[PDB]
Amino acid sequence: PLIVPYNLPLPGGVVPRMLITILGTVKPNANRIALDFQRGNDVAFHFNPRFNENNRRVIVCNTKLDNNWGREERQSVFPFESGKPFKIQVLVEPDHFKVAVNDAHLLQYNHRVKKLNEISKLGISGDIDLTSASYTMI
Ligand SMILES: CC(=O)N[C@H]1[C@H]([C@H](O)[C@H](O)CO)O[C@@](O[C@H]2[C@@H](O)[C@@H](CO)O[C@@H](O[C@H]3[C@H](O)[C@@H](O)[C@H](O)O[C@@H]3CO)[C@@H]2O)(C(=O)O)C[C@@H]1O
Ligand SMILES: [Cl-]
Ligand SMILES: [Cl-]
Ligand SMILES: [Cl-]
Repeated sequence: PLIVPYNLPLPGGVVPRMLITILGTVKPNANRIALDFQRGNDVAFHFNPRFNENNRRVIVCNTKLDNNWGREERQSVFPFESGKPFKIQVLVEPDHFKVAVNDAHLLQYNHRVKKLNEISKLGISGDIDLTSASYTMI
């Protein structure tokens, strides 16, 4: 088991065909999960499942530049469930991050931060037990 919040270095940044796989279990009565792909203090890609936003379940995606959040992209398809194991896979493609959960396509996020080689850390946080966090090239 791994300690949350967990920082996964991405040596030399991200590159197309890099696949990041996160395995864990959502805690009972969870409120949030967050994956933050960082470029220094900036957040290139914030992936943020929210279990209770005005009694709705929603995934919020955004970018933070110079301490300011941008325009949110929201997804109503919500594959997570409190108490249950999950697999998140983030595939870096030339023009977007592609996210699949439990082997099903979920969403894609167009690159707002364009210096991919400088996105060199992934932060994992929220109401989860974290089992594994790794990457490979496909
Ligand atoms: C230490 C700590 O708990 N930090 C939080 C911060 C702070 O709460 C922040 O200063 C706001 O008080 O917020 C963080 O989550 C934010 C992030 O998920 C962004 C993504 O867009 O959304 C923010 O909420 C939005 C909300 O989605 C909009 O509907 C609303 O109009 O504006 C809100 C504020 O911008 C989240 O607060 C953060 O990472 O900055 C979560 C940290 O845990
Ligand atoms: Cl739930
Ligand atoms: Cl692409
Ligand atoms: Cl950039």
